[PDB]
Amino acid sequence: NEDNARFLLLAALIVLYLLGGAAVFSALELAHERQAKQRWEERLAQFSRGHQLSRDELRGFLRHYEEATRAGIRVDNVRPRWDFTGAFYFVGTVVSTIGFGMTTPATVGGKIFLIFYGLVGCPSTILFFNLFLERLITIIAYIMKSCHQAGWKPSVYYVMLILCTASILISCCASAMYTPIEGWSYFDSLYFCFVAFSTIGFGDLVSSQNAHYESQGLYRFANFVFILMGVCCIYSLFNVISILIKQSLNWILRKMD
Amino acid sequence: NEDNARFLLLAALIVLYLLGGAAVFSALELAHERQAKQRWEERLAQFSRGHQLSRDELRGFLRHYEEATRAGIRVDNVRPRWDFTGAFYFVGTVVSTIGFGMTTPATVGGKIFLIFYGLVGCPSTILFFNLFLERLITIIAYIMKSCHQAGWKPSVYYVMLILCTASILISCCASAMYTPIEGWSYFDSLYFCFVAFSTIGFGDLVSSQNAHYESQGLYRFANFVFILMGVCCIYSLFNVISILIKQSLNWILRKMD
Ligand SMILES: CCCCC/C=C\C/C=C\CCCCCCCC(=O)O
Ligand SMILES: CCCCC/C=C\C/C=C\CCCCCCCC(=O)O
Ligand SMILES: CCCCCCCCCCCC
Ligand SMILES: CCCCCCCCCCCC
Ligand SMILES: CCCCCCCCCC
Ligand SMILES: CCCCCCCCCC
Ligand SMILES: CCCCCCCCCC
Ligand SMILES: CCCCCCCCCC
Ligand SMILES: CCCCCCCC
Ligand SMILES: CCCCCCCC
Ligand SMILES: CCCCCCCC
Ligand SMILES: CCCCCCCC
Ligand SMILES: CCCCCCCC
Ligand SMILES: CCCCCCCC
Ligand SMILES: CCCCCCCC
Ligand SMILES: CCCCCCCC
Ligand SMILES: CCCCCC
Ligand SMILES: CCCCCC
Ligand SMILES: [K+]
Ligand SMILES: [K+]
Ligand SMILES: [K+]
Ligand SMILES: [K+]
Repeated sequence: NEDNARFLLLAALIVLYLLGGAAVFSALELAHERQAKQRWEERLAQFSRGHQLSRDELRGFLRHYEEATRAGIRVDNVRPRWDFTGAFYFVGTVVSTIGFGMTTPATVGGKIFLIFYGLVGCPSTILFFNLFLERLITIIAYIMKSCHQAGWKPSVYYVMLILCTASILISCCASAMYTPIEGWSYFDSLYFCFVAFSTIGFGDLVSSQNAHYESQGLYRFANFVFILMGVCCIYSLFNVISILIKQSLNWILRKMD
Repeated sequence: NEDNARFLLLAALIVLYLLGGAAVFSALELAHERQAKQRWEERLAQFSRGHQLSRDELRGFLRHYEEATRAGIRVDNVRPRWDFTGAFYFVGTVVSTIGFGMTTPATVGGKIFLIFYGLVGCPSTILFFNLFLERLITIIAYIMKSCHQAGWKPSVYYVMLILCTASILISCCASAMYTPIEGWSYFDSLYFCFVAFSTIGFGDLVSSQNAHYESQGLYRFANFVFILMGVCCIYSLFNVISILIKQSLNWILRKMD
């Protein structure tokens, strides 16, 4: 009966969390949204009036441009899709369950292969992350024992603090490279790092997509390394926080009578 | 030395997997990509000649349209963002790490809150999925014991088969709708189900945004239920497959001496 009670309590807490978050986000974003929509409508009206065009023609043109944009066409000089390097980027985003969406299959045959490829490849990456976490815990224990100088395993709190510090350092080091090379601010770089590392992958900000990219040989390698390390660290941090949340739920159940 | 060897072997296998997958995907998709680009170029040239507009003016108009699209505007009628139910959909996509990208924060203050909200909310959903898997295993053992009529826990193989059957049934039941209600083909519905359930979330196909949606009260509830069950089942299946892959890695290590 304890497991059922814990399950029900967690479900209720998540429901309340979702409701509160929805209210807060709506209150934060509604005015901005409405203002942006009004600005777009004014711009569209001005363009239509200036060049004496018709709305239906503009709707057809925009539908064609929407089709072209899913094909892959952009307005500022993007790198080609479905070359070997682009395919490598795509499969890397697939196996990590990031799913930026900048590149998607469009043919029958590439979607069946997409399904089978993901079905065979995502568990391997999950196992790799688990093995990385185990190795990191072992090396942390060994380092601590050597510094003090088996039974020297660190507690969960210290592992959480170390993972937080590592994540902060990795994010600030990746941002220190993203900000100059891209046209991004430091806060935007940190936001992109958080969105990519947590495997949410909104897709609004994607790096390394500007055709000629200066040196472009070391830059792609550095991007790959940074994303890999960040994803590993954030995965481990989330697992530790989940363990702590389970302990807190147990305490909440015990206190209530 | 066994753990290091297993880590190295898994890394090498994943690297080879990525290379082969990139080569296959590129060979599958390059011709379609080139044909789509040529079609878009021809359409743009025909519009330009049709109405004698200069290229730069069209580039500016398309940049404005991209900015508008980043705020939610589409050529078809779509539901509003951030009212109260769009926010609920957004937070649901956030906590499950799906990240469709149809709705993203655009203000300073909504991005800090996004970071903290995700940091506190993703581990809770991970814990919920783990508890669901434990409860499912327990109930499966109970049903098996009752049918035969503690030590009656099923093997990993049978759990994998049952999870596969449940995933297929849930996908087919969800695809029974989504097909007439949204103009989608059955194969497209199955592809969308796989992409959403695995928490990849490309965002090319997103369900339940067409402004007026007939009943629209029961339909949203059914969509919520279907996505929740599918994500749970696919998460459990991936964990079981990861366990099997680890066993296979141990076997190949033993064979290589
Ligand atoms: C040592 C290998 C271990 C296995 C790696 C596992 C998962 C892959 C992780 C992250 C994907 C990173 C995105 C690819 C970047 C390509 C670089 C570029 O072209 O810009
Ligand atoms: C009751 C158990 C609580 C646990 C829920 C946990 C995570 C939420 C997961 C998936 C929700 C996906 C978003 C679907 C919302 C659609 C609603 C609409 O169409 O408007
Ligand atoms: C620019 C590199 C793209 C091809 C990917 C392979 C090289 C980097 C990773 C190799 C690690 C062994
Ligand atoms: C139409 C759905 C409105 C948004 C909130 C719905 C909450 C109902 C599902 C969970 C109740 C336990
Ligand atoms: C230790 C690596 C971090 C330093 C890289 C800074 C790059 C700044 C110039 C783009
Ligand atoms: C122009 C600088 C871009 C390359 C960054 C070098 C980092 C490589 C070592 C990790
Ligand atoms: C649970 C089985 C019912 C789901 C399919 C309903 C079909 C809906 C479209 C008419
Ligand atoms: C018209 C279809 C509306 C959805 C019916 C399904 C509701 C029960 C699902 C459990
Ligand atoms: C007897 C407890 C039932 C729990 C139902 C939970 C629904 C998600
Ligand atoms: C196009 C050059 C990259 C080829 C990959 C090399 C892997 C060893
Ligand atoms: C010998 C232990 C290997 C751990 C290395 C971790 C690399 C970041
Ligand atoms: C084009 C230079 C490739 C740099 C990556 C090689 C690292 C082993
Ligand atoms: C000597 C142990 C192997 C470390 C190589 C790094 C693996 C990514
Ligand atoms: C628990 C009831 C919540 C109702 C949400 C608002 C309905 C429009
Ligand atoms: C003993 C109650 C378990 C509930 C499982 C519900 C699965 C939908
Ligand atoms: C508008 C009808 C609401 C449907 C939700 C049912 C509550 C369990
Ligand atoms: C936090 C309770 C919900 C209030 C907004 C509908
Ligand atoms: C799988 C070997 C490499 C394929 C050609 C780049
Ligand atoms: K995702
Ligand atoms: K995504
Ligand atoms: K994900
Ligand atoms: K996405």
